[PDB]
Amino acid sequence: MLWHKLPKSIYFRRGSLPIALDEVITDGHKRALIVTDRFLFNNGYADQITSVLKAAGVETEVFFEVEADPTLSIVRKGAELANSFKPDVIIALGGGSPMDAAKIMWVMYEHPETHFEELALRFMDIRKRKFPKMGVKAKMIAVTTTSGTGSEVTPFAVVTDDATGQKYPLADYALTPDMAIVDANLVMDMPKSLCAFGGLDAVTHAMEAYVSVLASEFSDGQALQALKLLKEYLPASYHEGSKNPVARERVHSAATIAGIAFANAFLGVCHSMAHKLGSQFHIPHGLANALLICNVIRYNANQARRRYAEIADHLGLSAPGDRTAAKIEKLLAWLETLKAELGIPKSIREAGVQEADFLANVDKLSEDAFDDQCTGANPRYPLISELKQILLDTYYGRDYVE
Amino acid sequence: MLWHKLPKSIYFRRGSLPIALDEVITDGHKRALIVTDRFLFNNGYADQITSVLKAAGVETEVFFEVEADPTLSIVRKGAELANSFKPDVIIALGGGSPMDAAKIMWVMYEHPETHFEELALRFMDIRKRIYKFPKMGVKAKMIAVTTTSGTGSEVTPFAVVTDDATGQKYPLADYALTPDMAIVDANLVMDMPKSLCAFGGLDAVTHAMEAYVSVLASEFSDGQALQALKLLKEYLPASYHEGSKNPVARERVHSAATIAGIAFANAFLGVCHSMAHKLGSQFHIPHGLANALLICNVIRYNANQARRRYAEIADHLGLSAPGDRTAAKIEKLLAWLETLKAELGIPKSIREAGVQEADFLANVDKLSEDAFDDQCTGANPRYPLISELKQILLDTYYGRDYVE
Ligand SMILES: [Fe+3]
Ligand SMILES: [Fe+3]
Repeated sequence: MLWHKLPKSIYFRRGSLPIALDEVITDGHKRALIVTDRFLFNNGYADQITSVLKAAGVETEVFFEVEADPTLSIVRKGAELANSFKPDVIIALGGGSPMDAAKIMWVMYEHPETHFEELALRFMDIRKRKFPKMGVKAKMIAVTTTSGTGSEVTPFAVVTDDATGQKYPLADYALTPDMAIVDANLVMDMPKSLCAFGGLDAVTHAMEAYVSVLASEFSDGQALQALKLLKEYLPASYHEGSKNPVARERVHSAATIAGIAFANAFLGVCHSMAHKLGSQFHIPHGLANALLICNVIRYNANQARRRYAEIADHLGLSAPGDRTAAKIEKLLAWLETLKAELGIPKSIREAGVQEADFLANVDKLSEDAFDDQCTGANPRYPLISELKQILLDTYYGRDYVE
Repeated sequence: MLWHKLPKSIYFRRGSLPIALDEVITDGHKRALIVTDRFLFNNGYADQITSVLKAAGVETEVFFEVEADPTLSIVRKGAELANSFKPDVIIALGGGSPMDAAKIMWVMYEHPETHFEELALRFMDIRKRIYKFPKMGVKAKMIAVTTTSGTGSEVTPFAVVTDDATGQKYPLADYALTPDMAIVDANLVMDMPKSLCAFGGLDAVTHAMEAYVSVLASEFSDGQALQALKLLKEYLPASYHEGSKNPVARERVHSAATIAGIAFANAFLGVCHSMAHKLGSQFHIPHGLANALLICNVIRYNANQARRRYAEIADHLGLSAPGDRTAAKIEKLLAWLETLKAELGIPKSIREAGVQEADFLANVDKLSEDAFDDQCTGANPRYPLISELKQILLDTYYGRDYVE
C-alpha cells in the first residue's frame, strides 16, 4: 500500500502570506512563535509575519538562532523558549534549516517527557510499527524563503548532535506542517547562487522522486510538473531575478511541488552522497546535488532507464524515433547545459575541494552515503565500491561509466 | 492567493483499506458510523470495514439507507442516528451519493443547532467570506471510502442534497467538508459492471478536462489533471473490456478518478458539468453518462486561453503529430475522445440515450437557463450566453458537432 500525505493547506502565489495569516487569526490562534535564522530576522523577514499577527492582537515571539544546520543544542533552546512562551502555533520561516529545526522543537514542546535520542532511535524513517500525538499544544506553519527545499510539505527533519557531530534524521507524517505558505514576495532578493542551488535541489528532488522505488501515480505527475516548471522558468529566474517576478513565482511553486512528490516517494543516492559531500566539505546542499545528479542518472540508468526516458519526453527533449539511450543522453545534455548557465562548476575539484583532502575521506563518504536513509529508495541497490566510483568520477569531472 | 487543499491522508492501491483502518484504530477512535447504500451493505462492502474495526474493539453502526441521490429526509435520519450513537468517526462508503450524504450528516451532527436552510444558502460555493463555515471535526473525523472510479468526492469540498418534499437541489461547498482521510482500494471495484465502469471513468475524464481549462487552474492542479487524463487514456479501455481479469487496469483507473478529484477540488469545473447536472436531474440520466454525451461539444465550444490548453492535453496524451498546429491537435483530442466513448458503449446523442424529442424541446429553455446559473459555470474559460448553452444542448440531443 502507498499513500499521498501533505499539509491540509498549501497557500501560494505572491501575497499569499498576509492572507494565510488571516486564516491563522480567524482560527483563533493567540500566541505565535516564529522560528527562523539570523539573516532572515535581521533583514525584516520575520517582521512580515509579526506585523500582521500583532495588528490582530496575537502575541508573538521570535527565535532567530537556528543556523545553517539544525543542531541539538539550538533545538533544545528553541523548545525551552516554547515551553515558557507557550505558543499555540509555531511558524517556521526560512529555508530547510529553520523548517527542520522547528519540526523537532515542536515535538519536544508537545512532549517534554520524551528524550530526543529515544525519538531518534524509533522514528528514523517511514515504516509501519506510533509517533507521539502532535498538534495538541500547537499547530505548525512553514513559510519557505528559498526555491527551494520543499521541507514545508515533508515529514522529514535532521538535527546534528553538537557533542558528537552525529546527524539524526527523523521522519514521520506527524511532523508534516499543518499549513505551508509559499509566497514569492519573500524570494525576490535571492542572490544568483542561492537561486541556482535551491533550483537544482528542487530538480534533484523531482528527478529522484520520479525514479524512486516508491514512486506512485499520485506522486509522478507532480514530479514531472516540477521538472517542467524548472526547465521553463529556472534560467529566467536566475538571469533576470526580480525583473521577472513571474519566473521567480513559478520556481517557488515548483520547489514546493517537488516537495509534494518526494514527501511521499522519497529520494535516492544522489541525496545520500550530496549529504555527505556537503557536511564533510561544507558545500551547499543544492550545489552538492547539482554536482552529482548527472552521474547518478548514468548510474541508475543501468526500471529507472525507462523512467528517465519518460522525463525527457515530458520535457520536450526527445525527437521522433529516439529510443531510450538517445533520450537519456538528451536528458543529461539538458541538465549539463542548465548547470553551466547557472554557473555550476564541472567537478567537485572546481568547487574548491582539493585533492589530498578528497582522497582522505572518499571511503568514509562512500560508506556513510550507503548508510544514509535516502539510499533505500534508490532504484538501483548500490555497492559501496560503486558509490566510491561515482564520487571519484564527480571529483575529477569524468562521466560515470560501468 | 491560490490554494491546494486535500485530505491530510490519501491511502490507495489494492489492500489499502485494512491498513488505513489500522491508523483509525491507533488514532484512538472507538465509535464508528458507516454511511452507505443498500446495495453495498447487502453485498458485503460494509463488512470489509466493520469486521476490521470490531476485531479491534471499536464500536460500529451502519446506516445503509442512502438512495441513488442524497435526499434531505435520508440525511436527517442519518444525522439523528449520529446524535444517538455518538460516533467519533464517520466513514462514508460508496460512490458519490453516500459520500455526499455523509458530508451533510457530519455537518448536522457537529452542529444540530444550525438550520440546513441557512447553510445551504450561505455556503453554496467557494468564495471569500467574512463569515466562516461552522467548525468541523470536533465530534468526529470524516473518512471516505470510494467504490467507483469514480466521482472523486472522497477528496473534494462538495456535497449536494435534494429536498424530497420540493425536488429542489441544494449544492454545498466548503473545505471544512473535505474528508480527513480518503481510502482508494481497488479491491472494492473489481465487480463494477461495464456501464458503471464507463460512466465513472468518463466522469473522471470530464473532471480532469474541465479542471485543466478552468480559469482557476494552477501549477499545483495542472499536473494532476494531466496525470489523471493519461492514466484514463492508458487504462480505462482495458478496465472496461477486461474487468477483474486486469486488476492493474482497474487499480490505475481507481487512482486516476481520485487524482482527477484532487485537481477539480481545487480548480473546479465548467459548463460540461453545469449542463450535465441539469440533464441528470430532469431526465434521470446517470451523471457520468450525461458528462460523456456533452464533453466533446463543450471542448468545441470552449476552443473558440482554452484552445492552447486543449492542445497541451493532446501533446501530453501523445495524440499530436510533428508539425500539428493548435486546431489539428484539438481535432486529434476530440477524435481520441469519440473513439473512447464508442468503445465504452456510450451512445452518439441524448436521443439514443432514451430521451425523446418532445420532452427535450419542452424543457431545453429551462435547462439552458438553469445550467447558466449553475455554480460550475463561473469557472468555465468561456463566459456563456444562455443562447449558446441551448445550442450545445440541441446539438448534443441530435448528435451533431457543435459549430460556431
Ligand atoms: Fe534536497
Ligand atoms: Fe462529475
